[PDB]
Amino acid sequence: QIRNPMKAMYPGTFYFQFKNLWEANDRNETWLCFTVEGIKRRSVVSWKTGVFRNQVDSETHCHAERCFLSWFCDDILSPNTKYQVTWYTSWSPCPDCAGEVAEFLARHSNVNLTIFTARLYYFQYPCYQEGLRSLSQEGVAVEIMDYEDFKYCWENFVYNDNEPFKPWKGLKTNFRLLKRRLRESLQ
Ligand SMILES: [Zn+2]
Repeated sequence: QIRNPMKAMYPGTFYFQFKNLWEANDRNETWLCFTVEGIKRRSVVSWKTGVFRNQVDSETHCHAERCFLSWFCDDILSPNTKYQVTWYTSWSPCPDCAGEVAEFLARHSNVNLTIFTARLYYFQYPCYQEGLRSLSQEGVAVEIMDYEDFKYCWENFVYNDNEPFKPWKGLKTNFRLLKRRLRESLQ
């Protein structure tokens, strides 16, 4: 094992990598932002934050989602405590990652997960849709990042230097196109 989570991201990187505008081209990296929240009946700690990143193809299946899964198991896990994991990924989980998550979930009954995504990854091919569809069936929330989501990420995973979040042109219209697409696919 090697991977430990980064604490945050640079404003240059975040604005580049989380662009939901139809630049399906050059973005050849996957970026995962998470929050992990422990609850011992009275909603105590833990609270954890971080950033995982990943090359889309080389390497593969030490994917940003697995990196998180692997790290989360050893370094964070506590018996008999309700967890609330939240992901904000730049690309949609591949079916493999999606399948590996479902397996991780059945093993850890005391953990819940929601995923927010900026773009939908390789979504014309059935395998990738099935993966998310499977997560929908396994009980996982899969959502498209709206305004308040990109802002939340700025307020949590970026070295923002006290600057406020500032949306890109057509962020809102992208969001809806991606919402309908995801809606139709998870019906
Ligand atoms: Zn994957």
